[PDB]
Amino acid sequence: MKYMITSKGDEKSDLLRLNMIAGFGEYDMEYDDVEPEIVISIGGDGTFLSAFHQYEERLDEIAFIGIHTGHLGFYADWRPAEADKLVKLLAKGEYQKVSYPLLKTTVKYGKEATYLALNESTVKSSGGPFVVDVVINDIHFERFRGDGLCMSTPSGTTAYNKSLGGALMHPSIEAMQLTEMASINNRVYRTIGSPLVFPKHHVVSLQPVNDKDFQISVDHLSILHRDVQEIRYEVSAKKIHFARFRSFPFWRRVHDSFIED
Amino acid sequence: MKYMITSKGDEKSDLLRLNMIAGFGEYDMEYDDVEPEIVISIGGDGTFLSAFHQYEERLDEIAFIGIHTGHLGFYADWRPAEADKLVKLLAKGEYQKVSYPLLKTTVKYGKEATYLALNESTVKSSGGPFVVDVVINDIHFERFRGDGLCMSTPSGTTAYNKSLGGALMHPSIEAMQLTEMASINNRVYRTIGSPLVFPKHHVVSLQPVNDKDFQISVDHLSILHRDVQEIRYEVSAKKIHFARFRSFPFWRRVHDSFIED
Amino acid sequence: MKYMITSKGDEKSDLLRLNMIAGFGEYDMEYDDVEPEIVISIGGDGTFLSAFHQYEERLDEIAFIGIHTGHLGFYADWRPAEADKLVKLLAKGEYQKVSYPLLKTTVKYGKEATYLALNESTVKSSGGPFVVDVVINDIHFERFRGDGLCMSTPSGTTAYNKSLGGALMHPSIEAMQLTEMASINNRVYRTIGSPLVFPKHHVVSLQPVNDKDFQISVDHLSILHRDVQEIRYEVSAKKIHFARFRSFPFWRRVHDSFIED
Amino acid sequence: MKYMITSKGDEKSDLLRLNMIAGFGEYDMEYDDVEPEIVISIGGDGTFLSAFHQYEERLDEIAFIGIHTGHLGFYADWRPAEADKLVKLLAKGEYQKVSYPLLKTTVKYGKEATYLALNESTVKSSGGPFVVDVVINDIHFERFRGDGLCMSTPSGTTAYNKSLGGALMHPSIEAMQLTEMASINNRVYRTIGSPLVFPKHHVVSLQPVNDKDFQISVDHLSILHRDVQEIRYEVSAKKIHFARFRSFPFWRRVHDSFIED
Ligand SMILES: C#CCCCN(CC#Cc1nc2c(N)ncnc2n1[C@@H]1O[C@H](CNC(=O)NCC)[C@@H](O)[C@H]1O)C[C@H]1O[C@@H](n2cnc3c(N)ncnc32)[C@H](O)[C@@H]1O
Ligand SMILES: C#CCCCN(CC#Cc1nc2c(N)ncnc2n1[C@@H]1O[C@H](CNC(=O)NCC)[C@@H](O)[C@H]1O)C[C@H]1O[C@@H](n2cnc3c(N)ncnc32)[C@H](O)[C@@H]1O
Ligand SMILES: C#CCCCN(CC#Cc1nc2c(N)ncnc2n1[C@@H]1O[C@H](CNC(=O)NCC)[C@@H](O)[C@H]1O)C[C@H]1O[C@@H](n2cnc3c(N)ncnc32)[C@H](O)[C@@H]1O
Ligand SMILES: C#CCCCN(CC#Cc1nc2c(N)ncnc2n1[C@@H]1O[C@H](CNC(=O)NCC)[C@@H](O)[C@H]1O)C[C@H]1O[C@@H](n2cnc3c(N)ncnc32)[C@H](O)[C@@H]1O
Repeated sequence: MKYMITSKGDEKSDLLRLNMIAGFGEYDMEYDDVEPEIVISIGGDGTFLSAFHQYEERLDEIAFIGIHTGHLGFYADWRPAEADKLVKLLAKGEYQKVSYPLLKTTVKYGKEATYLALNESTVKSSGGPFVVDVVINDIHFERFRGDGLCMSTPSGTTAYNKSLGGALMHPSIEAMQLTEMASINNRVYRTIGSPLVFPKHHVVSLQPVNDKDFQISVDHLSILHRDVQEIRYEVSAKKIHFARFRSFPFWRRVHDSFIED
Repeated sequence: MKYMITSKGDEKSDLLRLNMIAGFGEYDMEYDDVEPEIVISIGGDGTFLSAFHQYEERLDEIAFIGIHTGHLGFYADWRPAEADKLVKLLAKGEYQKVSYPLLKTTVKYGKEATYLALNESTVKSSGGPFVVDVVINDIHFERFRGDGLCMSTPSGTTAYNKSLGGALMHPSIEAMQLTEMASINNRVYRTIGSPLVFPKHHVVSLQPVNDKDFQISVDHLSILHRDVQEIRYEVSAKKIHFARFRSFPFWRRVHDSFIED
Repeated sequence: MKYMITSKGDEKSDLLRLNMIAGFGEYDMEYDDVEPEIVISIGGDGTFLSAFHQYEERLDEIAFIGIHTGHLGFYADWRPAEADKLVKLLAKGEYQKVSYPLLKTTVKYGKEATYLALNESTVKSSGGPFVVDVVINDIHFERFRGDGLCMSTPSGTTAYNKSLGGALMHPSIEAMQLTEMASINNRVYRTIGSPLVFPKHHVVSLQPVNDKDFQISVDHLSILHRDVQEIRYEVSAKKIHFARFRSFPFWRRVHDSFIED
Repeated sequence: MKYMITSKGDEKSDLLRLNMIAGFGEYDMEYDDVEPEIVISIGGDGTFLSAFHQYEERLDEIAFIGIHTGHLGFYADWRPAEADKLVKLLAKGEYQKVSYPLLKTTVKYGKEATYLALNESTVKSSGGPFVVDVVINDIHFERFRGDGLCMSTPSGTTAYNKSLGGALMHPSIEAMQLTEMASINNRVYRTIGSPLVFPKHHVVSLQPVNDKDFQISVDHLSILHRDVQEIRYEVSAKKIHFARFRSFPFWRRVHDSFIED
């Protein structure tokens, strides 16, 4: 019943938001942006990402929906001309919910900060060279030296992960995927090169070697952390829920976005 | 109780086999290569692969063990000097079993042949250009034109898959991964490029466009199929079982094989 | 004055050929397919490649021209609607000539065969594993184990070379470029991975390690060589000459073929 | 006759410098760090890079020599134990000189700054997304959106260029090579992907689309430029000269650094 709508803030998106609010006024639907059950995002994937983070403390109580006013988004995958048909079906309800895994990032100091990502979490150096020891379930795997690392959710595999050579994986797979950014590899320095796909309950830990200052990005929020002792990655126990009103399979979403629509 | 041992057939491996048979003679163990419960492979990964295919019709009744007489194998991951300690622990039994997913390939004609793979199944043209339509769960995904395609199990991701840019994935993930071989991409021709990771119950189907003759390889068995109507890939319902006597984690096996041992 | 025209042999291309012959009949131009000075290819890049090889023994006496009846070719880069304007300017003559480097392949036995390539020369195994020692100017560089190797001219860098990760290089650079096909890289096996760009007068030599039978392709002619002692690559001293009637820069040809036309 | 020596500043390198100065005292050699003819760098490639930039205004009057106190450098390719044999041969002189191409970067504002690079020049965004139009000899080639671009000299192709997928090219080739950093490629955005190798006299120009602030790195000097109108790349007319006392071929240097020494 409760719902809210975020807008990219351009003219196209604000007006669509006002028309859907007016349309919702004709049903037993209450606009509440403090404890919504339905969160509608109008813009692009960036706008959907912002809506996710705005409500990340009530993920289990919310079903998300993305409307793309521009080109197709991987998250905002319904067209504005569908808005009225969307208002109807939401109002009635009785829709199915679809869940995607999320990535948990923990940053320890010398204290602890955790973040939830829908696309990916990346780490780079704050200026100096990036050198980190990569530990998988407490086993020292490799010493990474290069530009940085990117740890992706399944639904993020079509975003930054894709541009770094990562594999695309179906979002029903509870996993995370680590890809390299420009690693150095010579007689002295050696990384695996290949992307790595980790299952639930595996912990990947980055440990500093020299500099302890890192720029850490969660989705498109980039934050400089100082005095870093460890960055820990693992598939979250939390999941994001999408209201789904029709079949739009992931691989078809992939075909439409990258091959031809 | 029943068991058998395959050997690479060189002097090192035959002698180790004879010594383990002699060692087994000192326990309630019967050498039976028709209905073994324990299959021991002595050689390299190729030798383990051959042992897998020799007994693929009794996978649920067999626990496999690989001994590497040469360099570390991903499947033959115990050292010859461990043979006597291996005979002991097998004899007693009471070991844990570890299962890895397998890949099912179906080839249809104008009749049907199916194959089980532990590493991967690849398709190439019998001489002409390789052009196939790639259909994912009955959705036309792309038209692939190039050298060929490779579909990998999780434990195969460190084999051919790795050399083609595929991601490495932990074998506890019930999935298969498709990688391209030298795809052409220009104004007229368009593939996804990225590896694709499919979950259980997804069906990837290759459909010929012009030539219907393909060289299909399952592990390192390469067979020319004529008059091909479809090649269908999916995670098998069958699994391979390994007798495990100690912890040797996959990511540590990966580190030892590729980073440094 | 002397000239000839090859055709892809479909209806579109044969008719264009007949109309250009008729058009040439109106000038001091003689159709001679034994000692042409102007060779016109009507079809696609494959048709231009065949025309190149048909006359590779008179490369210094011939200027080539490609007309693409289908999509833009990198070699057949003029449109059929330009045919009449082409006949005119050829007839008069006084056009500029443009030269592209070529690749020389030498195959030695236990005797010698040499081949000239306009796109590339590739080597693969005749069935077994491909293992070759790579020697650069008599220095042992690496042992390559994998699917095969591809050695490209500059103008071939947009063809097979491109699909294997090679760099695109401007054809005014007298060089050749070696790219890997699916090399194995682990503790035991080590290749450079990166494409290699060699200047004029450098000799790259492939030397067999075990099997001496290789499938060698020059452009799209694939030939099984038995009892191979060495394959030697070097930039040819010979060059292919194009009649050029207007500016169509390589990088613009690249943009039109791969980015958008 | 005039010469100077730079040191990494650790104990190993300072002492080697003092011993070579003492050794030079026994010949007609004058220590002059204002107008040297011979510049000796003792440290690693970073130390050689700093020596290059210290004297980039007298490149035509200087022959450089690199001594590596740590692992082999691509520029500092002589061993400390060779120092005394080095002092001798320098003193006499009569050595051959070897020249490598350099990269010229021009940055225009709304004024002009130029820089010379021995390894590469890279461009990234000052925080926002990196979006630049890539113009080759005044032809609009592509719109690049992603992490950044890297433009490499031939001798830089084994440095950052290598980690980004670039080809390795022999330094006798007067060229520069452009590689992408994590480009986005989907229905809306399209780059060539492949590295590009440009000959002498080609001009690659980056032109801003939205944000005009870029972090530009020349070798390992990273500088934030504001109010940028254009970045222009081209092979320099200037060259760096190495004193060479024996054969150490580039491809052997490549083998030693990456394959095995
Ligand atoms: C800048 C800016 C404003 C947009 C912020 N943006 C929103 C998004 C998204 C998003 N999620 C997915 C997805 N799950 N599946 C497929 N498409 C997806 N997209 C698409 O990415 C584009 C927007 N991103 C950029 O232009 N990035 C700068 C190169 C649009 O086409 C979206 O539809 C943040 C995300 O940027 C991704 N990103 C960052 N650097 C990247 C790079 N070098 N290459 C590719 N992606 C990169 C990263 O993952 C991050 O979370
Ligand atoms: C030839 C020959 C004789 C050996 C047959 N061989 C056995 C195996 C294996 C195997 N399984 C795995 C694994 N799960 N994890 C990591 N290592 C693994 N290996 C290792 O591969 C090497 C042997 N293969 C080759 O030399 N291939 C020719 C280039 C050895 O080091 C093994 O320890 C078959 C397998 O070959 C793989 N293969 C084929 N073409 C490849 C290529 N171009 N690059 C890389 N691998 C390739 C493919 O996957 C196939 O099933
Ligand atoms: C099959 C068939 C019939 C065509 C024969 N064909 C002619 C050509 C050409 C050619 N030269 C260039 C060039 N200099 N610049 C850019 N485009 C170019 N093309 C284009 O390639 C396409 C035709 N090739 C294929 O379809 N190959 C099978 C995948 C067409 O679009 C041409 O316009 C031979 C050439 O095939 C190339 N080839 C082979 N295997 C490849 C692969 N896996 N990926 C990419 N290219 C491959 C190789 O280099 C060879 O010489
Ligand atoms: C940091 C730091 C201090 C060193 C500064 N350093 C000096 C150099 C060099 C150099 N020139 C060459 C060459 N022509 N041929 C082959 N080896 C070469 N190296 C080697 O690079 C290593 C040092 N660089 C780094 O560790 N970079 C951070 C990842 C050492 O092994 C050198 O022997 C600057 C150069 O860094 C290169 N660089 C930057 N980011 C890179 C990346 N992500 N991957 C690979 N290289 C990168 C870039 O090109 C720049 O000019």
